[PDB]
Amino acid sequence: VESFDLDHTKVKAPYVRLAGVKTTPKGDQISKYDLRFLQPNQGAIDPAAIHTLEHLLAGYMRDHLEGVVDVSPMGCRTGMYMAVIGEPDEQGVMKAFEAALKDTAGHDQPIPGVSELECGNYRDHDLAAARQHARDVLDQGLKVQETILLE
Amino acid sequence: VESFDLDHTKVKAPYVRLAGVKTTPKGDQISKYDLRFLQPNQGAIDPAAIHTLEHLLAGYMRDHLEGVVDVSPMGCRTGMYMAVIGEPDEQGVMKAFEAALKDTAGHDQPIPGVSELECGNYRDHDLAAARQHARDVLDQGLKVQETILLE
Ligand SMILES: [Zn+2]
Ligand SMILES: [Zn+2]
Repeated sequence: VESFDLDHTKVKAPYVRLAGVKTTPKGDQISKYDLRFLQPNQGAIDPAAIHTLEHLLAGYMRDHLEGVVDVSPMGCRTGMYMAVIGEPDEQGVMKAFEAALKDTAGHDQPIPGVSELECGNYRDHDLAAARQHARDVLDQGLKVQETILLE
Repeated sequence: VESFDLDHTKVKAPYVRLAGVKTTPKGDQISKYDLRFLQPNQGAIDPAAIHTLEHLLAGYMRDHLEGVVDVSPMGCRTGMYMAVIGEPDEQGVMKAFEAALKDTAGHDQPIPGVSELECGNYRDHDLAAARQHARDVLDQGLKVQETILLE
């Protein structure tokens, strides 16, 4: 329940998907979401670009969604992972993500927090590619993806 | 408080560091930790290797630490990020991380979950490099790193 056993060949990117739910000791719920940009195993986002997307979405997701724990790039680089304090709400996360991506696509200012003081690899960034990935997702159109379990 | 404003030029990798604390509506605490392998801006872990480390630590951290929400690679690729349900406990996370790294360094079996069904980029893995990064951290020696705030 904390991490659904997803069949990666059956999903349709881009999408938002509830990936698991963890209940805290006092009864609160931590919802985990799979924010998929690319189709699994059909290519990956460049390290620089996903790093920049991390910098931009960290802030833009919080402008549109409450209770965000963190937004992290997935090791597979086809999307972002995000934990949110609150009961599952795929529709609300989808709308927040869509709004955050519009902010990212239209981000023509310096990348926030890029320096040796605030960033662990300040030289590895790509705004242009980050913005274009946001645009591609919006062009294709997002949807809530159901979890197809493996056998 | 949910994300301390760290001065990246003052830390000493490798280390474990409480990076922030988020309190849930019912009063539980979600502790966030910075598991730093490399010194900020002195190099990065290859995408394949960090992806494999993600696969291995997801399981090995849970063998040694309760309440783990998720273990994710940082966009800067100098370490891993992890959220844990529970009050701050840097010492306990350090010991868990050390034990998990010994499991990783000694992992000579197939990488878990590597296939088109269970992984979003199954072709991008590097066990050898993953294991060597675990060994390097253990050789250098871990310590709990205090957060030096920026000005
Ligand atoms: Zn950064
Ligand atoms: Zn994977």
